[PDB]
Amino acid sequence: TYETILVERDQRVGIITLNRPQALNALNSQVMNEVTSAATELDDDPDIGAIIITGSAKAFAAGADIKEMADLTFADAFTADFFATWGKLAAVRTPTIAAVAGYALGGGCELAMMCDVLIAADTAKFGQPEIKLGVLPGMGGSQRLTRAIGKAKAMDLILTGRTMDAAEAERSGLVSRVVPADDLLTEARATATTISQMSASAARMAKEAVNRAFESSLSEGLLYERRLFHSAFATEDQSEGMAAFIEKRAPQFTH
Amino acid sequence: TYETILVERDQRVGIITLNRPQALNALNSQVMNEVTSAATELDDDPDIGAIIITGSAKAFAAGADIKEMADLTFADAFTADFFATWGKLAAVRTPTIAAVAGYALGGGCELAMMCDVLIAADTAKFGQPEIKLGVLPGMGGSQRLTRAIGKAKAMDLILTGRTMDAAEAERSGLVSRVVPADDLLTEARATATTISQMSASAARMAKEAVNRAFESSLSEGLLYERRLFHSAFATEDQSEGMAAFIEKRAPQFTHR
Amino acid sequence: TYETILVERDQRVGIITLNRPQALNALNSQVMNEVTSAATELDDDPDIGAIIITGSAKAFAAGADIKEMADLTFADAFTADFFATWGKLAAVRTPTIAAVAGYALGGGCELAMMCDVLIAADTAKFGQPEIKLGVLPGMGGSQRLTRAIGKAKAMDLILTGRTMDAAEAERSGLVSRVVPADDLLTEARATATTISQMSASAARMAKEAVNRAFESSLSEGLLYERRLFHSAFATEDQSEGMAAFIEKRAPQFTHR
Amino acid sequence: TYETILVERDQRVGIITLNRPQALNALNSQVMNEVTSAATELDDDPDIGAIIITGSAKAFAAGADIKEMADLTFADAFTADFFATWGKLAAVRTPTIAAVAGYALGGGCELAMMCDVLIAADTAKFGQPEIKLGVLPGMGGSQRLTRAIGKAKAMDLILTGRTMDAAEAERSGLVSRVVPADDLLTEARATATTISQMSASAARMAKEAVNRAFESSLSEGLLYERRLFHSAFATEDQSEGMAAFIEKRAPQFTHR
Amino acid sequence: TYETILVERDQRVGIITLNRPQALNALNSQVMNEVTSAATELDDDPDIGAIIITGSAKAFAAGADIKEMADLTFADAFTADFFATWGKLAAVRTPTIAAVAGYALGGGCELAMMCDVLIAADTAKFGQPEIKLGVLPGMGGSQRLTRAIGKAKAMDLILTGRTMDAAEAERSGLVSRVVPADDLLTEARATATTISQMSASAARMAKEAVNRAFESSLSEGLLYERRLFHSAFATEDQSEGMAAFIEKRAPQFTHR
Amino acid sequence: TYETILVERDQRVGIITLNRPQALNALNSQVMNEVTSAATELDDDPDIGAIIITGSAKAFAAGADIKEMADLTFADAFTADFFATWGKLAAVRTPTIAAVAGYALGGGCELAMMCDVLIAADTAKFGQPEIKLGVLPGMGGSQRLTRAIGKAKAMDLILTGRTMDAAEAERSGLVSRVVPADDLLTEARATATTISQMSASAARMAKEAVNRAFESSLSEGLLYERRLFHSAFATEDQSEGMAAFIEKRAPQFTH
Ligand SMILES: [Ca+2]
Ligand SMILES: [Ca+2]
Ligand SMILES: [Ca+2]
Ligand SMILES: [Ca+2]
Ligand SMILES: [Ca+2]
Ligand SMILES: [Ca+2]
Repeated sequence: TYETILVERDQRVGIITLNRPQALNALNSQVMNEVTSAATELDDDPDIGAIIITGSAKAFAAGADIKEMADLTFADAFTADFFATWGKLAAVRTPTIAAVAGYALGGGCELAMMCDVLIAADTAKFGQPEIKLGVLPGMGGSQRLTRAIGKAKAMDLILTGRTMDAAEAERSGLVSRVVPADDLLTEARATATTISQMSASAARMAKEAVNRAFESSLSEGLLYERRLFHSAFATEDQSEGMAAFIEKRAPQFTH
Repeated sequence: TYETILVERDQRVGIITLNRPQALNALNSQVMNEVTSAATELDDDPDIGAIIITGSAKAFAAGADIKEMADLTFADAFTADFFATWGKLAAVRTPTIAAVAGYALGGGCELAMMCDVLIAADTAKFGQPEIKLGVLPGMGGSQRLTRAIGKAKAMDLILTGRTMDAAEAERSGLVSRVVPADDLLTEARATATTISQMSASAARMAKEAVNRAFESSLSEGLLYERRLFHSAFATEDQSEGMAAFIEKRAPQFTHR
Repeated sequence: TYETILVERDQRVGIITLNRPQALNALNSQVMNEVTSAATELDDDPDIGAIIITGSAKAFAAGADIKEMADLTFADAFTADFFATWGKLAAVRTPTIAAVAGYALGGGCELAMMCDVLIAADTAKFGQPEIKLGVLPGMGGSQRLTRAIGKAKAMDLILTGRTMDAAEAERSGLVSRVVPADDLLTEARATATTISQMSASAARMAKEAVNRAFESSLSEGLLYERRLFHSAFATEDQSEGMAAFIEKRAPQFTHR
Repeated sequence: TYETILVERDQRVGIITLNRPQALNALNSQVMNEVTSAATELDDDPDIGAIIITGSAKAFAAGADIKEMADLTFADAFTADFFATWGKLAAVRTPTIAAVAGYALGGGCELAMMCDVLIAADTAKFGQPEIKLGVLPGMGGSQRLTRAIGKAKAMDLILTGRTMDAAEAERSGLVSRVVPADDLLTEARATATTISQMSASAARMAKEAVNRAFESSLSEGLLYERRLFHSAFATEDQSEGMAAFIEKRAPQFTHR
Repeated sequence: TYETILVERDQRVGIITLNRPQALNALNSQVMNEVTSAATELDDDPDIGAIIITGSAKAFAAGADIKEMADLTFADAFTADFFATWGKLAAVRTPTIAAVAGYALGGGCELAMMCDVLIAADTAKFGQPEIKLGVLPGMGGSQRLTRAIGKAKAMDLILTGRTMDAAEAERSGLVSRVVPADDLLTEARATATTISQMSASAARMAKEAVNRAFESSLSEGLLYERRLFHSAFATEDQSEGMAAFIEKRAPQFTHR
Repeated sequence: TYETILVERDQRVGIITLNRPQALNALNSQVMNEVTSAATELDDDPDIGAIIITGSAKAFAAGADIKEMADLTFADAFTADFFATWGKLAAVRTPTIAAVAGYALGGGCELAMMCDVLIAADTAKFGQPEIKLGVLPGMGGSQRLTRAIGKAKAMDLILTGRTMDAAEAERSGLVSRVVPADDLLTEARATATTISQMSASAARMAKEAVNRAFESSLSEGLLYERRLFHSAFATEDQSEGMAAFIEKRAPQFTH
């Protein structure tokens, strides 16, 4: 029973769909709490190996509920640690896939960037326009956008509020793949299926290793990866993976 | 009255134009001192919300004055802290826009990369060729180029001295937008106007937050941004910006 | 005498060619030891200024031998520090160029990423497919890929095992330049020649500076580069390089 | 209802007392879940301004239960992320004080180090002896000990398993203050009272700033602190605190 | 002619003496501007090799002028970048020595910590008490105190406002040496003289290298130091220093 | 056959003793090469679990051979990467113990700081005096001294060249323990014996974890430690360690 989202399970794939169509899936505190609660529940479910987050064909998530912020003081925001709960999504250990159609603006752009894989429809429009409302990004946009697309384009988007289409996003580093709008959900599901049929521990360790690339020097990331790599050979799925390859068959991992 | 640059102010936009046409705007010590002095002055002017740096249609800046460096010893360079003063431009709090036409080579490329936004003419040509003079980049090119375009291309440019055209620069991460050469100054001024009409507080905070992305772990950058975002709720412009949006009217920012 | 590679010297260019056609140039512990040994020997040779690593037209390197990995436990892997020796290649001070044709998959992709410059044939195919075997990258793939092409694409490649063609690799940050397959070795030799004819001191310093971009804050990288730049003024090649420019002649470098 | 701890509230001070005398307050998964749950609940209570964690006169906490650790494999440890939940204690925003009497060994030493302030009885004994069981620190001991007392002493403690008495701990960086054993709880309550009667906003900001000192370069830490300091001028307690000082009266804080 | 400080030069030693005796040398905006201006001027003087900052026998500096802060909004503080100018003292390349007698509280403690060497009178009293005024440290105390004395003691000082005497400061990491109060200025001048008679290049490099220890990983700091050390071999003072040692004579440094 | 050092093995302890008594064990290129070669050989020997480095009662190592540096140009030093080979000592995976009596000055101070554990005789005198020779530390002193004893004291030592006695070094963070001069070698051997009788892999992992505390943020060090911790339970020695404790006997690790 969620009020702002829909959750479905199909095999080892969980799908969270934002469900505020009249508001173009704009994020509010309720969406934050529901999305993070569902994602965390899915993350702890051993029968789920990949999580998709998506919106509608018109909008993945177009901005935020401004009435919830308009009257905040610094003290209000600091005491609430406003938006901190979104960190629960980045903390999810299972691979997450943002399937982005139409508007992914402000908080919606930031939500997409929090996921590991980002599959965009050719209709995807990305932006961080809230400078127009007298504030800066507050859900990590200044950090993740910049790391994805570089300073020049991040500054342009964040200081002007201009939109970036799917093609620009794909050649700039923001998205994994662009697909036709009509195929977005099919393609996202296909990718989620592939990832969910990997070893759960291997896919988690791989994700963890990639995430280290933003948290330390290359020298420390290399050491971390190697130690993780060594540990993957303390697992049963590695031996099954190698058997399947030799026998030219599909692996049957126990996760 | 500067010797090597021209400075103009219109509304909330300041424009610094490199002006050594006899040398295709090659950078020297005087250009460094004047550009930084002018940018710092504009930064402290409350009636300026954006700063453009640009050169000519032939060259943003084509390298450096080599005679100023040819005879230097290590002691000379270390004592002078040669090039350190360019750090004053990075320290400017107001958003800066590089409008790059023609050659942006060596120091010129590094100057363009110091700015926040980079709008390039389709004529723009970028490079870091001073390996051919027996030195490496000294104005941050090895750091900013690599972060913008990745190791493989940065190494290629820096070790071979090859130029990169505007199309390659744009798909590689170095430039914000490419526009036709005839429209460069018009487009740059339009972008600067847009930025200068934003809340000065919000724009300063947004720029500062973006800059943190290169200075610490993602985890620390995220905390910094969130706290700066919380601070924004103590500003008049946060209240007015959101009120104006809710009330379907134009915001009247006061820059506080 | 090497069993798995060939080593050639042409003027100031060394070329290491992977030579296991029976295994599509799959890497193993022997290839690791031989490549790193050869590269280190070339690195210490004052008559070499650039090093090319390459495979065949069909494969740069298609992966790693499975046999070796299934054989050991964790305490054994930890005690052997399996794959750590590849770090010797990153420690090479002389510029390195990967000339990649055909498959560069898994360890092969990782090897190419260890080099400074990466020139790809239009036939090149990159990827990290070993997740399909329940096996993680152990040669820096999770680190260098992510830093080259960004999180979204790196997560996609590493979690799904999909390949990336040359055009995508070029527009994403992974490769320096794409050239026709028939021209790969010619183009790589030309690039290596160009780099090897630069000042050895300037090239080494430039490479070292670029590498700093992944190891510290931008602020520290800028300081490191500026100080290395200052040191360059103690070198003969700085003096000659700049004198030659001013006097309109070809520089005559001594690599000092 | 807790099984392994007691929780008390006295004005603005919360006190969590480890209560497993039969095991010298050895930590286990149940103690981890209960301590973190209690601390989080206290952290979210606006009527609490400081949190004390303490054990008995004989032991703060003598280690961790061996039973739980021998029970699992690696894939199980990784899937459970064994000990990760202790991170909730580090995430507490309200100031925390460890009042340590007697044994604080292994996980017990690590728990004390997670707190902001550490007041030690003269009877306190610290150490990381689990290397003797072939077991590594898993609660941050290799990180916090080293940062507190330096490499030489941390390597000594962690590799040999030797204990460190209160005097050595105080002169080495591990503890805030040493007091007589009979006075520990009185002194800890007095310190907690003092902290809890400060502005809740100022105390939280100060703690957060100090914590930054271990997460980034000094340059970034200085910037973070200065900006948090700037934000403090949006708080009522800054206004009242400074007004009270100027008017020579006791400040009357509202924790806003 | 400064208002809040006195400046004296003798041989290669400059001395800045805080001079607000009516306020026990409490820091205000004017002190910040004058101290930084004077230090920057001394830094650029080739006949100065060391800079002392000191106050009176009663107080190095006892806090700050609170009236200047009491009425500030966040916007006021952010726009002013309140306290940022103190960064100019950290940017001084010449070695700085704080000679601390009596109270060094709040900003005064932070000022002492900005210097390279800290010589304390046995009368010295350190603290960071502005939590009692509803704010946290704003001049780097949360960063430098914590790095000097460790988390437990820094948290204790900053959250309670308690003072730390010279003995505790010296065994905790905050001060270089403690001397009798009557000998403080004599000892500070002797230390400054010793430092000022070293090669100015070598002393600048040594200080810069030490400062890197707080800005990056150990691995990066080690590379930086080694490269700066290599650069030293381009200096006349390296040649003369080592020649003088080998030849059993006094070095004649030229500061290049 | 070494010219400047002596190497002995006793059970699982290797001992490297600097042997240039007429020069107060001053470091030169030969000592660097011999010490690093012996340490690396000992590190690869499965019958060695701890390595001691020591000098004489008068001097652990008093400075360096200045004639080897006096005539160097920047180009010479950069081309040689002068002193880089000392990095081989820090790269040793087995625990290293510096047993320091008398002078440990300049390079000798730096050599002591490169080791993991530092046991000092009460006669130990530490210093970094080479500012007097117109250079700064070149073997990591500016990095390791500062991290050990704090800025104020590191700056004092490095800018003035003053010496620091054993008592000051011990209360400042530089040394693990101070013992009487007559007991230095006995105490160092005792400590080395203790460490060498731990599980080889556990002692290596513990050392590795501690070393991370200087290479990244606390958040990243904590993650690294936990993953390492999890991996220690993929080893046989852990189970033996726990059996021995329960049975109140000495463990018999297989390393
Ligand atoms: Ca791109
Ligand atoms: Ca507000
Ligand atoms: Ca020169
Ligand atoms: Ca106020
Ligand atoms: Ca101490
Ligand atoms: Ca020389």
